Amino acid sequence: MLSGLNHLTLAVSQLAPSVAFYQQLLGMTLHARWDSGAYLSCGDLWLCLSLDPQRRVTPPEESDYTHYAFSISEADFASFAARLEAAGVAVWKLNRSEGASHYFLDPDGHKLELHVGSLAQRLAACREQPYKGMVFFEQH
Amino acid sequence: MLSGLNHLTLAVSQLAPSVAFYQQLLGMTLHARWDSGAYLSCGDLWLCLSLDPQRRVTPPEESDYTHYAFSISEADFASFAARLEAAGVAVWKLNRSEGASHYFLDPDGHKLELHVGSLAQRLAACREQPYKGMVFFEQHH
Ligand SMILES: O=c1[nH]n2cc(-c3n[nH]c(-c4cnc5c(Br)c(=O)[nH]n5c4)c3[N+](=O)[O-])cnc2c1Br
Ligand SMILES: O=c1[nH]n2cc(-c3n[nH]c(-c4cnc5c(Br)c(=O)[nH]n5c4)c3[N+](=O)[O-])cnc2c1Br
Ligand SMILES: [Mn+2]
Ligand SMILES: [Mn+2]
Repeated sequence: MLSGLNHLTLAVSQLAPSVAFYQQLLGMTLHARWDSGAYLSCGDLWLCLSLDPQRRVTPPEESDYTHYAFSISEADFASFAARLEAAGVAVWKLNRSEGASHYFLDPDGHKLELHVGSLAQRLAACREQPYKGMVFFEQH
Repeated sequence: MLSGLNHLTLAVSQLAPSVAFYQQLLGMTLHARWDSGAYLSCGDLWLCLSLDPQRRVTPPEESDYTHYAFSISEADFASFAARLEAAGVAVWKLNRSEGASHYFLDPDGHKLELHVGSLAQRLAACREQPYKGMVFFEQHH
Protein backbone atom coordinates (compact mmCIF):
# COMPACT_ATOMS: atom_id res chain seq x y z
CA MET A 1 0.00 0.00 0.00
CA LEU A 2 1.46 3.32 -1.15
CA SER A 3 0.83 6.30 1.13
CA GLY A 4 1.58 9.20 -1.22
CA LEU A 5 4.43 11.11 -2.79
CA ASN A 6 7.63 10.79 -0.78
CA HIS A 7 9.78 13.39 -2.53
CA LEU A 8 10.15 15.20 -5.84
CA THR A 9 13.63 15.31 -7.37
CA LEU A 10 14.39 17.90 -10.06
CA ALA A 11 17.51 17.61 -12.19
CA VAL A 12 19.17 21.04 -12.42
CA SER A 13 22.08 22.29 -14.50
CA GLN A 14 23.15 25.11 -12.14
CA LEU A 15 22.67 24.59 -8.41
CA ALA A 16 23.17 28.17 -7.21
CA PRO A 17 20.52 29.81 -9.48
CA SER A 18 17.97 27.04 -8.88
CA VAL A 19 18.28 27.18 -5.08
CA ALA A 20 17.52 30.90 -5.28
CA PHE A 21 14.48 30.24 -7.49
CA TYR A 22 12.77 27.86 -5.06
CA GLN A 23 13.90 29.53 -1.82
CA GLN A 24 13.74 33.24 -2.72
CA LEU A 25 11.01 33.51 -5.37
CA LEU A 26 8.74 30.65 -4.27
CA GLY A 27 9.48 31.01 -0.55
CA MET A 28 10.20 27.33 0.03
CA THR A 29 12.14 26.37 3.15
CA LEU A 30 15.77 25.44 2.49
CA HIS A 31 16.83 22.70 4.92
CA ALA A 32 20.18 21.50 3.56
CA ARG A 33 22.53 22.05 0.63
CA TRP A 34 25.58 20.17 -0.65
CA ASP A 35 27.85 20.23 -3.70
CA SER A 36 25.42 18.10 -5.74
CA GLY A 37 21.99 19.33 -4.69
CA ALA A 38 19.71 20.72 -2.02
CA TYR A 39 16.79 19.70 0.20
CA LEU A 40 13.80 22.04 0.36
CA SER A 41 10.28 21.70 1.75
CA CYS A 42 7.00 23.33 0.71
CA GLY A 43 4.42 22.42 3.32
CA ASP A 44 4.16 18.62 3.15
CA LEU A 45 6.26 18.43 -0.05
CA TRP A 46 9.85 17.16 0.02
CA LEU A 47 11.63 18.79 -2.93
CA CYS A 48 15.16 17.70 -3.86
CA LEU A 49 17.30 19.52 -6.40
CA SER A 50 20.01 17.26 -7.84
CA LEU A 51 22.91 18.71 -9.83
CA ASP A 52 22.89 16.74 -13.09
CA PRO A 53 25.33 17.48 -15.95
CA GLN A 54 22.84 15.67 -18.22
CA ARG A 55 20.36 18.50 -17.56
CA ARG A 56 19.78 20.87 -20.48
CA VAL A 57 17.72 24.06 -20.23
CA THR A 58 14.66 22.95 -22.18
CA PRO A 59 12.35 25.42 -23.91
CA PRO A 60 8.67 24.57 -23.38
CA GLU A 61 8.15 23.66 -27.06
CA GLU A 62 10.87 20.97 -26.92
CA SER A 63 9.41 19.23 -23.85
CA ASP A 64 6.19 17.32 -23.22
CA TYR A 65 3.25 18.25 -20.98
CA THR A 66 4.80 16.82 -17.78
CA HIS A 67 4.52 19.53 -15.12
CA TYR A 68 4.41 19.96 -11.34
CA ALA A 69 1.78 22.11 -9.63
CA PHE A 70 1.92 23.75 -6.20
CA SER A 71 -1.09 24.56 -4.03
CA ILE A 72 -1.86 28.20 -3.25
CA SER A 73 -4.83 29.95 -1.67
CA GLU A 74 -7.33 31.96 -3.71
CA ALA A 75 -6.45 35.17 -1.86
CA ASP A 76 -2.71 34.80 -2.44
CA PHE A 77 -2.96 33.66 -6.09
CA ALA A 78 -3.17 37.00 -7.91
CA SER A 79 -0.27 38.65 -6.06
CA PHE A 80 1.97 35.58 -6.41
CA ALA A 81 1.39 35.27 -10.16
CA ALA A 82 2.28 38.96 -10.44
CA ARG A 83 5.41 38.37 -8.35
CA LEU A 84 6.71 35.75 -10.77
CA GLU A 85 5.93 37.83 -13.86
CA ALA A 86 7.47 40.91 -12.24
CA ALA A 87 10.55 38.79 -11.49
CA GLY A 88 10.69 37.78 -15.16
CA VAL A 89 9.43 34.20 -14.82
CA ALA A 90 8.30 32.91 -18.22
CA VAL A 91 4.80 31.54 -18.87
CA TRP A 92 4.34 28.36 -20.92
CA LYS A 93 0.54 27.94 -20.92
CA LEU A 94 -2.57 30.09 -20.52
CA ASN A 95 -5.31 29.18 -18.07
CA ARG A 96 -8.55 28.04 -19.70
CA SER A 97 -10.03 25.44 -17.32
CA GLU A 98 -11.80 25.83 -13.98
CA GLY A 99 -9.83 27.17 -11.05
CA ALA A 100 -6.88 29.53 -10.94
CA SER A 101 -3.82 28.32 -12.86
CA HIS A 102 -0.53 30.07 -13.68
CA TYR A 103 1.88 28.04 -15.83
CA PHE A 104 5.53 29.07 -15.48
CA LEU A 105 9.04 27.72 -16.05
CA ASP A 106 11.93 27.25 -13.62
CA PRO A 107 15.55 28.20 -14.54
CA ASP A 108 16.12 24.82 -16.24
CA GLY A 109 12.78 24.69 -18.07
CA HIS A 110 10.86 22.49 -15.62
CA LYS A 111 7.18 23.20 -16.23
CA LEU A 112 5.62 24.38 -12.96
CA GLU A 113 2.13 25.53 -12.07
CA LEU A 114 0.26 27.45 -9.38
CA HIS A 115 -3.22 25.97 -8.96
CA VAL A 116 -6.06 26.94 -6.63
CA GLY A 117 -8.28 23.93 -5.92
CA SER A 118 -8.24 20.32 -4.80
CA LEU A 119 -8.97 17.07 -6.60
CA ALA A 120 -12.38 16.90 -4.93
CA GLN A 121 -13.24 20.35 -6.29
CA ARG A 122 -11.98 19.50 -9.78
CA LEU A 123 -14.15 16.37 -9.90
CA ALA A 124 -17.22 18.33 -8.77
CA ALA A 125 -16.61 20.92 -11.49
CA CYS A 126 -16.25 18.14 -14.07
CA ARG A 127 -19.59 16.68 -12.98
CA GLU A 128 -21.40 19.80 -14.21
CA GLN A 129 -19.35 20.08 -17.44
CA PRO A 130 -17.57 16.78 -18.13
CA TYR A 131 -14.80 16.21 -20.64
CA LYS A 132 -15.31 14.26 -23.86
CA GLY A 133 -15.92 10.62 -23.02
CA MET A 134 -15.30 11.25 -19.32
CA VAL A 135 -16.44 8.65 -16.78
CA PHE A 136 -16.46 8.89 -12.99
CA PHE A 137 -15.57 6.12 -10.53
CA GLU A 138 -17.53 6.63 -7.30
CA GLN A 139 -17.43 4.17 -4.40
CA HIS A 140 -19.96 5.91 -2.09
CA MET B 1 2.52 31.25 0.67
CA LEU B 2 2.67 27.91 -1.13
CA SER B 3 1.12 25.04 0.82
CA GLY B 4 2.64 22.02 -0.91
CA LEU B 5 2.34 19.93 -4.04
CA ASN B 6 -1.10 20.34 -5.58
CA HIS B 7 -0.93 17.70 -8.32
CA LEU B 8 1.58 15.83 -10.48
CA THR B 9 0.82 15.54 -14.20
CA LEU B 10 2.59 12.88 -16.28
CA ALA B 11 2.45 13.05 -20.06
CA VAL B 12 1.65 9.61 -21.47
CA SER B 13 1.67 8.33 -25.05
CA GLN B 14 -0.92 5.56 -24.52
CA LEU B 15 -3.62 6.29 -21.95
CA ALA B 16 -4.94 2.76 -21.41
CA PRO B 17 -1.54 1.15 -20.59
CA SER B 18 -0.57 4.03 -18.28
CA VAL B 19 -3.88 3.98 -16.37
CA ALA B 20 -3.43 0.24 -15.78
CA PHE B 21 0.15 0.68 -14.55
CA TYR B 22 -0.72 3.18 -11.82
CA GLN B 23 -4.08 1.67 -10.84
CA GLN B 24 -3.42 -2.07 -11.23
CA LEU B 25 0.29 -2.44 -10.45
CA LEU B 26 0.72 0.48 -8.03
CA GLY B 27 -2.77 0.16 -6.52
CA MET B 28 -3.65 3.84 -6.86
CA THR B 29 -7.29 4.90 -6.77
CA LEU B 30 -8.70 5.84 -10.18
CA HIS B 31 -11.27 8.62 -9.75
CA ALA B 32 -12.01 9.70 -13.32
CA ARG B 33 -10.96 8.99 -16.89
CA TRP B 34 -11.69 10.76 -20.19
CA ASP B 35 -10.42 10.61 -23.77
CA SER B 36 -7.42 12.80 -22.88
CA GLY B 37 -6.37 11.60 -19.43
CA ALA B 38 -7.24 10.24 -16.02
CA TYR B 39 -7.34 11.39 -12.39
CA LEU B 40 -5.76 9.19 -9.72
CA SER B 41 -4.93 9.73 -6.05
CA CYS B 42 -2.19 8.26 -3.84
CA GLY B 43 -2.83 9.31 -0.26
CA ASP B 44 -2.44 13.09 -0.28
CA LEU B 45 -1.12 12.97 -3.87
CA TRP B 46 -3.25 14.07 -6.83
CA LEU B 47 -1.93 12.21 -9.87
CA CYS B 48 -3.08 13.17 -13.37
CA LEU B 49 -2.18 11.23 -16.50
CA SER B 50 -2.49 13.41 -19.61
CA LEU B 51 -2.40 11.91 -23.11
CA ASP B 52 0.26 13.87 -25.00
CA PRO B 53 1.28 12.96 -28.58
CA GLN B 54 4.54 14.81 -27.81
CA ARG B 55 5.42 11.98 -25.40
CA ARG B 56 8.14 9.61 -26.62
CA VAL B 57 9.02 6.36 -24.84
CA THR B 58 12.33 7.41 -23.32
CA PRO B 59 14.99 4.88 -22.31
CA PRO B 60 16.63 5.77 -18.99
CA GLU B 61 19.97 6.70 -20.59
CA GLU B 62 18.38 9.42 -22.76
CA SER B 63 16.64 11.22 -19.87
CA ASP B 64 18.01 13.12 -16.89
CA TYR B 65 17.82 12.30 -13.17
CA THR B 66 14.38 13.90 -12.66
CA HIS B 67 12.26 11.34 -10.82
CA TYR B 68 9.20 11.05 -8.59
CA ALA B 69 9.25 8.94 -5.42
CA PHE B 70 6.30 7.35 -3.61
CA SER B 71 6.16 6.66 0.12
CA ILE B 72 5.83 3.08 1.34
CA SER B 73 6.02 1.50 4.78
CA GLU B 74 8.99 -0.59 5.89
CA ALA B 75 6.85 -3.73 6.06
CA ASP B 76 5.40 -3.33 2.56
CA PHE B 77 8.64 -2.37 0.76
CA ALA B 78 10.13 -5.81 0.08
CA SER B 79 6.93 -7.44 -1.18
CA PHE B 80 6.06 -4.42 -3.35
CA ALA B 81 9.51 -4.34 -4.95
CA ALA B 82 9.11 -8.06 -5.63
CA ARG B 83 5.67 -7.45 -7.15
CA LEU B 84 7.08 -4.94 -9.63
CA GLU B 85 9.98 -7.19 -10.65
CA ALA B 86 7.60 -10.14 -11.04
CA ALA B 87 5.51 -8.00 -13.40
CA GLY B 88 8.64 -7.15 -15.41
CA VAL B 89 9.00 -3.50 -14.38
CA ALA B 90 12.46 -2.24 -15.35
CA VAL B 91 14.97 -0.85 -12.84
CA TRP B 92 17.02 2.25 -13.68
CA LYS B 93 19.16 2.70 -10.53
CA LEU B 94 20.49 0.62 -7.64
CA ASN B 95 19.87 1.65 -4.04
CA ARG B 96 22.95 2.93 -2.22
CA SER B 97 21.65 5.54 0.25
CA GLU B 98 19.95 5.14 3.62
CA GLY B 99 16.49 3.65 3.67
CA ALA B 100 14.86 1.25 1.26
CA SER B 101 14.69 2.54 -2.32
CA HIS B 102 13.51 0.81 -5.51
CA TYR B 103 13.94 2.73 -8.77
CA PHE B 104 11.60 1.60 -11.55
CA LEU B 105 10.15 2.89 -14.81
CA ASP B 106 6.55 3.47 -15.86
CA PRO B 107 5.30 2.48 -19.37
CA ASP B 108 6.53 5.78 -20.87
CA GLY B 109 9.95 5.80 -19.19
CA HIS B 110 9.15 8.20 -16.35
CA LYS B 111 11.68 7.51 -13.61
CA LEU B 112 9.80 6.50 -10.45
CA GLU B 113 10.94 5.47 -6.99
CA LEU B 114 9.70 3.65 -3.90
CA HIS B 115 11.32 5.16 -0.80
CA VAL B 116 11.01 4.32 2.89
CA GLY B 117 11.78 7.39 4.99
CA SER B 118 10.93 11.06 5.46
CA LEU B 119 12.90 14.25 4.96
CA ALA B 120 13.41 14.57 8.73
CA GLN B 121 14.95 11.09 8.88
CA ARG B 122 17.15 11.77 5.84
CA LEU B 123 18.38 15.02 7.42
CA ALA B 124 19.14 13.25 10.71
CA ALA B 125 21.15 10.61 8.85
CA CYS B 126 23.14 13.29 7.02
CA ARG B 127 24.15 14.86 10.34
CA GLU B 128 26.11 11.73 11.28
CA GLN B 129 27.56 11.18 7.78
CA PRO B 130 27.18 14.36 5.71
CA TYR B 131 27.63 14.69 1.98
CA LYS B 132 30.60 16.54 0.49
CA GLY B 133 30.43 20.21 1.39
CA MET B 134 26.98 19.77 2.92
CA VAL B 135 25.62 22.48 5.21
CA PHE B 136 22.46 22.49 7.32
CA PHE B 137 20.10 25.43 7.84
CA GLU B 138 18.66 24.69 11.28
CA GLN B 139 16.72 27.29 13.26
CA HIS B 140 16.75 25.36 16.57
CA HIS B 141 13.28 25.68 18.10
O1 LIG C 1 30.93 8.38 -4.22
C1 LIG C 1 30.01 9.06 -3.90
N1 LIG C 1 28.94 9.30 -4.64
N2 LIG C 1 28.08 10.15 -3.92
C2 LIG C 1 26.88 10.67 -4.23
C3 LIG C 1 26.21 11.50 -3.34
C4 LIG C 1 24.97 12.03 -3.68
N3 LIG C 1 24.75 12.93 -4.61
N4 LIG C 1 23.41 13.19 -4.67
C5 LIG C 1 22.79 12.44 -3.77
C6 LIG C 1 21.42 12.43 -3.55
C7 LIG C 1 20.84 12.83 -2.34
N5 LIG C 1 19.52 12.78 -2.19
C8 LIG C 1 18.73 12.36 -3.21
C9 LIG C 1 17.31 12.23 -3.29
BR1 LIG C 1 16.02 12.64 -1.90
C10 LIG C 1 17.02 11.75 -4.56
O2 LIG C 1 15.95 11.52 -5.00
N6 LIG C 1 18.17 11.60 -5.20
N7 LIG C 1 19.22 11.98 -4.36
C11 LIG C 1 20.56 12.00 -4.57
C12 LIG C 1 23.75 11.67 -3.12
N8 LIG C 1 23.58 10.69 -2.05
O3 LIG C 1 22.57 10.82 -1.08
O4 LIG C 1 24.29 9.76 -1.99
C13 LIG C 1 26.82 11.75 -2.11
N9 LIG C 1 28.00 11.21 -1.85
C14 LIG C 1 28.62 10.41 -2.76
C15 LIG C 1 29.87 9.73 -2.69
BR2 LIG C 1 31.14 9.73 -1.23
O1 LIG D 1 -11.20 22.37 -27.13
C1 LIG D 1 -11.01 21.74 -26.14
N1 LIG D 1 -9.83 21.48 -25.61
N2 LIG D 1 -10.03 20.71 -24.45
C2 LIG D 1 -9.14 20.19 -23.56
C3 LIG D 1 -9.59 19.46 -22.47
C4 LIG D 1 -8.67 18.93 -21.58
N3 LIG D 1 -7.85 17.94 -21.85
N4 LIG D 1 -7.08 17.69 -20.76
C5 LIG D 1 -7.42 18.53 -19.79
C6 LIG D 1 -6.82 18.56 -18.54
C7 LIG D 1 -7.53 18.28 -17.37
N5 LIG D 1 -6.90 18.33 -16.19
C8 LIG D 1 -5.58 18.62 -16.12
C9 LIG D 1 -4.70 18.73 -15.00
BR1 LIG D 1 -5.12 18.46 -13.13
C10 LIG D 1 -3.45 19.06 -15.50
O2 LIG D 1 -2.47 19.23 -14.85
N6 LIG D 1 -3.55 19.16 -16.81
N7 LIG D 1 -4.88 18.88 -17.19
C11 LIG D 1 -5.46 18.86 -18.42
C12 LIG D 1 -8.43 19.35 -20.27
N8 LIG D 1 -9.11 20.42 -19.56
O3 LIG D 1 -10.51 20.54 -19.62
O4 LIG D 1 -8.50 21.19 -18.91
C13 LIG D 1 -10.97 19.25 -22.34
N9 LIG D 1 -11.78 19.78 -23.24
C14 LIG D 1 -11.30 20.50 -24.28
C15 LIG D 1 -11.99 21.15 -25.35
BR2 LIG D 1 -13.90 21.20 -25.66
MN1 LIG E 1 -1.68 20.94 -13.87
MN1 LIG F 1 14.72 10.00 -5.03
